[PDB]
Amino acid sequence: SSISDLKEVPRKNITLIRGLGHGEVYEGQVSGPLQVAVKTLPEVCSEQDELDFLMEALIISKFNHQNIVRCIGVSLQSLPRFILLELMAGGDLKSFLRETRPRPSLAMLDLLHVARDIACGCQYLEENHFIHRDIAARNCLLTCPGPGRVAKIGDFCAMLPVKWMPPEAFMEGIFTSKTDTWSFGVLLWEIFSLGYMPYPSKSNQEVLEFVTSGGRMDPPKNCPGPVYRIMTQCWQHQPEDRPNFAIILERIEYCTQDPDVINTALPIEYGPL
Ligand SMILES: COc1cc2nccc(Oc3ccc4oc(Nc5ccc(Cl)cc5)nc4c3)c2cc1OC
Repeated sequence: SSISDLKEVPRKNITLIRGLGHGEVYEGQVSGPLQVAVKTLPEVCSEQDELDFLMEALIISKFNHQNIVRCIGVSLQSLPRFILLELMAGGDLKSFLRETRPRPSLAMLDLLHVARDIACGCQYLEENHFIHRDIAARNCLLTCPGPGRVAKIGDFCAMLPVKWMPPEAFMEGIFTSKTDTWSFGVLLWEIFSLGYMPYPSKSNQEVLEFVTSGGRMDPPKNCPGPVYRIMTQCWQHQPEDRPNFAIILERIEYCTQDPDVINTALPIEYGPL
């Protein structure tokens, strides 16, 4: 991947409309009128921050897949520097699951399609030997809120997302393609719980101890068995025993053909608790 590959958009053509993410993220506009999301590099930054920014642009730009957020161009010759991505109007998946919970909206088939979309994106990353390292609902994005939505993969010690990591990751600092399989399991759980925090009432240390000694989340409310089985297969203790993403995709697709899965009602939350 050469800088030659990055499409430089002259700064005059770029307009920031509103902020999106608390570098920073904005919705913007490119005139030749194109709708984009913009990632900025802070003007005050390291020499290594500059390398990272370039590197992210280089890596995102070489990916060509329907379920990975596309880099549409860059603006690196003006300050502050921009990486331009396709605007995903539906927002992040976690917010979406939370805002669209049924009240007295979403069916199983809708959740399964998001799951398939992300599994399909993860398979492509595995095929190109890229380790994401933070597959999670907060990092997935939707093209729109409606029935035709497509989910895509993005990316925005007591810092590590322990609740999404396999034991060898947080104990041993080992990352491989089977890392993202574990994280995908936890994502599945986030999807089928309709956006709850994993390990509901546990702290990071409690999760570490719980998971290192064989503990696993219970299925989300009304979660069908075959979907839970995919989760528990993603959470096999040893990396070798976890399925790759071709197998996961196949299993999600078979779930999607099972009437007993797709006819299952989602739980409805009673406001007064
Ligand atoms: C409508 O709201 C949003 C739309 C968005 N549309 C496109 C992109 C958004 O956020 C980002 C911002 C920066 C990003 O950098 C990356 N990089 C990336 C993408 C894929 C892979 Cl596999 C690795 C890195 N994804 C990003 C996603 C968006 C964020 C939004 O709200 C926070």
